[PDB]
Amino acid sequence: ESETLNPSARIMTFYPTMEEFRNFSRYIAYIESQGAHRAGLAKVVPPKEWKPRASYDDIDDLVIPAPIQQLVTGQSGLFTQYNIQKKAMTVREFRKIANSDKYCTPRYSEFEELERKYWKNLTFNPPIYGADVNGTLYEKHVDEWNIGRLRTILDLVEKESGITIEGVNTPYLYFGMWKTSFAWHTEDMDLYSINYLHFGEPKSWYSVPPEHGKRLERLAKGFFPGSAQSCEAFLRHKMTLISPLMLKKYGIPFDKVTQEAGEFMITFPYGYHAGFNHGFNCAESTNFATRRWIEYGKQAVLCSCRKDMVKISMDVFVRKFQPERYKLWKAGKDNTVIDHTLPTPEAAE
Ligand code: NI
Ligand code: NI
Ligand SMILES: [Zn+2]
Repeated sequence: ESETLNPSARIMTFYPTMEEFRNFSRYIAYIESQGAHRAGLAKVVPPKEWKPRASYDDIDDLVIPAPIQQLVTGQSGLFTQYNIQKKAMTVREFRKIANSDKYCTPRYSEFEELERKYWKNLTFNPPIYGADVNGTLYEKHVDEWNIGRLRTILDLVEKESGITIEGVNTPYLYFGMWKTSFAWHTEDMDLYSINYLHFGEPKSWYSVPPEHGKRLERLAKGFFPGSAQSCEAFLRHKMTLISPLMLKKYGIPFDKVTQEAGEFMITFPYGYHAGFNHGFNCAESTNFATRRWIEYGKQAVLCSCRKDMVKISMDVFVRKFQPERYKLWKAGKDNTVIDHTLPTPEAAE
């Protein structure tokens, strides 16, 4: 039974063989059959022989068009991040800043010590994040887990209508330095996401189980009463940071994991996640779907204040995969209830 698998909803890690690795959608279905989605976040370590790019010594002149200076404001584990756009710069220029004494990773022993330093110094010395860069570092002939062309049913958006949504069905690169953050969020349309750390220092993550996401939302509306009034889904603005000590103090179930260079992280529908970079690094990310995502897409609560513009029409999905509920859904009478513990149907294998 689904409730019986990964009942603690803890972050799982997988080490596929190259044979299991070759079929992306299939391996996602496998890890769900093991309960991985209940944590909201999973690690996949690819076969040691697999490489998405030959070397990264040839990207120093790649342009980061809109680097972001991250000014964080707050106290007692609760923060709001404000973005200041900086002028474009090259990877070379960015690495130099990231590694300069002003911005570099501080000295530490255990990850636990670095984590404490992050939460203590988050609002000081605002760092610059090279975020939302359109592009890919995958070499063109890599066919396994190519973030540029995963061949999931999310492809139906572009295939049927021609619509591309940057970072959603196209890839984004993220150039990190110490103390750059990604605030608490689920993906647009509560999609899955895939995140690969090409090189550099680690990226640390926090995740809340999808079956407990409503609890986190309840806590956040309470602590940011202003934001909650102005938008039905203000966490999608990706400005809200909440420390793990605050999650513990209010009983929000969560887990933490550190991603190292060469590892993938998968986020699952309605899995809230946040985190930070340890130092200079580069990650590549995009969204994807499975059949189980469709019901989350139908039910996603979207930003109401126009700050987050991403909306995908679900009609194509409901028509193709849920023909028996289409008419009901169009009349607003599809009362379907999501069971977050269930794996996607492709996993029945
Ligand atoms: Ni639980
Ligand atoms: Ni995300
Ligand atoms: Zn909004």
